[PDB]
Amino acid sequence: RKYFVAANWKCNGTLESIKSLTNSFNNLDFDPSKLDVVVFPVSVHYDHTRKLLQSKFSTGIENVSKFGNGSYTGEVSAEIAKDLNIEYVIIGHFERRKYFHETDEDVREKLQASLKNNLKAVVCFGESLEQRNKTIEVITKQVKAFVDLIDNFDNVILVYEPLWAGTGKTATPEQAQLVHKEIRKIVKDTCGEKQANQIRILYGGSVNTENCSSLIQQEDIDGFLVGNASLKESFVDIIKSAM
Amino acid sequence: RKYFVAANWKCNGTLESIKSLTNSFNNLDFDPSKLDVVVFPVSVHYDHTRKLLQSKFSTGIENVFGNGSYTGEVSAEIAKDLNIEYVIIGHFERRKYFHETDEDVREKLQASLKNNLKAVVCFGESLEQREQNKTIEVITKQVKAFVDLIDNFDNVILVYEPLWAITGKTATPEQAQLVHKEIRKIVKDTCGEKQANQIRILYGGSVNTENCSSLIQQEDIDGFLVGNASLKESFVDIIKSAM
Ligand code: NA
Ligand code: NA
Repeated sequence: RKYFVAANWKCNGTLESIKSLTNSFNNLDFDPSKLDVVVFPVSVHYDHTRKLLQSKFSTGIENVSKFGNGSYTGEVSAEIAKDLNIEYVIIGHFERRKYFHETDEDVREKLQASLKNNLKAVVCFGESLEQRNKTIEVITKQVKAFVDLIDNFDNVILVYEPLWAGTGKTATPEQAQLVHKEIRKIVKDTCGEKQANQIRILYGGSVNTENCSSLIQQEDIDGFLVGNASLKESFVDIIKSAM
Repeated sequence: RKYFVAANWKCNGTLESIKSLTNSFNNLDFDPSKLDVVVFPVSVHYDHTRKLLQSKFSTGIENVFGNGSYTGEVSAEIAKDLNIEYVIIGHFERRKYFHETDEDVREKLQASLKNNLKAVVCFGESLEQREQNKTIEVITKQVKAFVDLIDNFDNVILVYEPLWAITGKTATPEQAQLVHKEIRKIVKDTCGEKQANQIRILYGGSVNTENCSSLIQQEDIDGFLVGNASLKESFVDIIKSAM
């Protein structure tokens, strides 16, 4: 199973900061055929980001439209992503679910549009503080909402976002692992044992240079969707933890 | 004040098609100091489209929270950083498909004007609302949600979108003219006479080569936000109508 370290820059950065950050990223020697390394910048920063990054770094977009091409203002369709050579998209990130009101129905439709247009999909999900001893219940409902559409278990990457860890609570690798194995059990029951063992499951909580080793060494944790720490040059040490 | 023919490509285009399309656009010999022409590509096509278009063409993005943890969004700060001139706010598709309110429209313009972005702000009533004689009611509520934020009345552009004629019904140039005058009346009452004669009110309904002449020559119609007709080389004829 190939490891998958993803940087989600969210709504952050300038031309100068990307030039500085991508140059620091470039300096790390790693084998792209042994380790997947993906950076997700802002839509309007994509062209700039793709130019500055070396080809060992994969790239993608932080969202994709639930519709196709046509009269859908302010949206990026999966066709346009495929035409521009965009390899990855993120779908169902907690901030889109929370602020922009993306439902499990929208995540499914976004996944269908991505896979039909030969895009790889980083699919996010996870439970709140109040919900955590209902964790398995919630994650089962979220995974099953899209999981049957997965046509290739190398091109779809699951992300566990513990929303229970802007609350004050801190998640341990042990708590991550327990959920991770249950996510893989959900894939086993729905899509089969062979396909549950193919798929990458990322940890999309608070990841930094100190906790990534203890996390990535866990059995069912296959990489990260890293937020704030990926805006630092020290993001290379999080990539190093998966080498 | 100057005419203002804008191209809203919505969620359409490819690298090659835009390459062919922007070459037709550059082929038109016009005076940018006399007439503003703006192109609103998809966020990931912006860098591509800008570099293909000559300086006489202005450019913007179709949609605009500050910098932070807002996955899949483009803030006004980032838009400023990339020297993006215009943004579209409150287009009916965003109001419809993504539940954008009069509060979001107000907050986006406040953010846009704070970062020296120019804004093409859209509004309009449905068939149900026009049936109940609420055309001026609905426009007044939508306009008065944002019009007090307008500093320079060159740098904010109003777009009347007749949602009722987007349905089966077909808006005549005389019906569009009656509404455009009331919008200017609203602006004059709230902002002043000199401000109402500065501001542009664009017809954001169905515009093509068949009807552009009859709409453009109406007294209070100051240009267009053009949809599918702006995806063709014949868009130059729609620009010619405003010259
Ligand atoms: Na592992
Ligand atoms: Na006129």
